[PDB]
Amino acid sequence: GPGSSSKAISDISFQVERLAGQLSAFDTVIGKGGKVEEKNLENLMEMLMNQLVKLDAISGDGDVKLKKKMQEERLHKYVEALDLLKIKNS
Repeated sequence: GPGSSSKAISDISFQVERLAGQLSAFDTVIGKGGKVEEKNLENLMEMLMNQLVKLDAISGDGDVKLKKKMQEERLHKYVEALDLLKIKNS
């Protein structure tokens, strides 16, 4: 139900910002001339996408979908940034 939905989205948001933290680290490393293992850029890609499917699987109406929305929208932004890091790195 509702509470169960607000909950699922909240857990994901929490994991998503932890994922953004790892992306930010890769971004700075690669941005400063350093190198990052390709498999790590790939492992991060699957984690972001994994959160995205988990999100979509969640159903809800009202604030519950407004939240999930900005969340998968944020995830889209991260996946696309990571696509550019992969190009810039390898």
